[PDB]
Amino acid sequence: KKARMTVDKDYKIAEIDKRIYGSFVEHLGRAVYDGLYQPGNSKSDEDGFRKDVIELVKELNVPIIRYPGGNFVSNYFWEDGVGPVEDRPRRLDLAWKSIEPNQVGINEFAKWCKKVNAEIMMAVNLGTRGISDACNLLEYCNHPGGSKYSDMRIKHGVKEPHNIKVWCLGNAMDGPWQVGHKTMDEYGRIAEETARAMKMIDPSIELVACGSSSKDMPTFPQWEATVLDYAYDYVDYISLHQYYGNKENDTADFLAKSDDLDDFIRSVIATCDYIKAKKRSKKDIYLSFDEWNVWYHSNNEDANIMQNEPWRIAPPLLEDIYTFEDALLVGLMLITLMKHADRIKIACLAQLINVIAPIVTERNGGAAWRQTIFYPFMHASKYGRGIVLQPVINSPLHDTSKHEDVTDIESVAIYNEEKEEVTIFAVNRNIHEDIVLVSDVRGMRLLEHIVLEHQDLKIRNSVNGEEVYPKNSDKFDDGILTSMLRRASWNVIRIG
Ligand SMILES: OC[C@@H]1O[C@@H](OC[C@@H]2O[C@@H](OC[C@@H]3O[C@@H](O)[C@H](O)[C@H]3O)[C@H](O)[C@H]2O)[C@H](O)[C@H]1O
Repeated sequence: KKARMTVDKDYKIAEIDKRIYGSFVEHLGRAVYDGLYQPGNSKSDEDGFRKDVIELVKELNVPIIRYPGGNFVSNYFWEDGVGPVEDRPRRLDLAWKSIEPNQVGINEFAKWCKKVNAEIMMAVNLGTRGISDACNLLEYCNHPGGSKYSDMRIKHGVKEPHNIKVWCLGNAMDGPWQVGHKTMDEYGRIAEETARAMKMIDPSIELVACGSSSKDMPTFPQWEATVLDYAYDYVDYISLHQYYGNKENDTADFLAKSDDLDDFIRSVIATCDYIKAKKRSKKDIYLSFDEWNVWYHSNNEDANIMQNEPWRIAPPLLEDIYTFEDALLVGLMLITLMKHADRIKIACLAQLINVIAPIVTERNGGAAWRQTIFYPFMHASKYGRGIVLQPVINSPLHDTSKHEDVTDIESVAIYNEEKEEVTIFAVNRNIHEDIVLVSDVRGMRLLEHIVLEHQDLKIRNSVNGEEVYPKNSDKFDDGILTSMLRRASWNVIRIG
């Protein structure tokens, strides 16, 4: 019935790095082609970019976008995506059994990111390619001019260097499904040397070393330890990847999975700190959660699409249609990410844009349309800028089918100190059972209370609305905030 929480401005965890509200676009399915890039379309600008899509990305407010992978980077040759479009070859994408026409590549994606006010986080091919190729791409992108690959960019129509600040040293390569699969020692060495060479070309860049594909890989977290043991002095981030699903059809247990995310994050931090002690380094490795989302709906349909039907262009792959309960977990995941903002400095919702996405365009050749998961992200990105406060908390507990002592309330307050605002993000994962949250602001004028709810957890959005959308409702005295929170909803409580 009742949950108490205490909000204290003297109680920081960390300043939020806006890059934790990043996303990710892979050359996968309809993410690029028949997605963000649709040449002949009425809704497109002169570059072929869908203008309505651009507005929806700006609406989400995404500071950084991971590109171009993902699976697909592990056998990608970046040269195929630059220069005169007529001379760009069509390539086999082994990752997703598709034909990559290479009409969009780096230069094209760079000006798309400009239009959505985002910076590129570039992944390099360390599956089938190595050090010198990563050096070539970095020179192409970051060096002003007067050398082979920098002049090549100038010739291709981009005078100013892209100045890509964050680079991914390959994609997760511990999986037996990925081309250019490496052992932890093999990748550790190639990551170390690639990183060493890259920072000689541009010392200002930041580098991400790949973690495990998932925490369920037997080589987790030893991988993380081994890779960092090699590359510590030359990398800045280790990456984490996590997806959740509700195939079991257990909403209670499904919403408890943010606790597993918390444990996952802590395990990686512990691994980082262990290697830190081994190195006697004063530097902390930070966490780049460059792949996170709900993903399970389109599993069977994807298995159909291949084989079926191989080597198509832009097949409708990974097209999850998100339910309301999915939006709740995404909200819970964002809360968890925010709790660890001291170590997590970059995070990417996978993905942006048709592929397991908050933004969907129909199919040959629009509309566009927000999924349920769009809004918890939008709220987090918009009101989650500032300083994370320690969530001292006492919430009723509940057991689920596969979890014990799961908190009914999951909450964080962030204090924006240059705007004099405090924003409380709260989720209740029960779902059964409305509860009143007594927030003792010890600082510390109610402003609004935004809510995200439905009576039907399985309800979805489509091209015709929009059954999940932020209702601006509800529902102060002295230094105390009391908040009735509906049984399962995403809550954004704002004080001035
Ligand atoms: O974001 C899109 C792509 O996914 C990332 O890697 C993971 C891929 O997803 C997994 O497939 C899920 C299956 O369900 C589980 O039972 C089992 O682990 C899997 O067979 C695979 O592990 C990967 O293909 C990529 O980084 C990105 O391209």
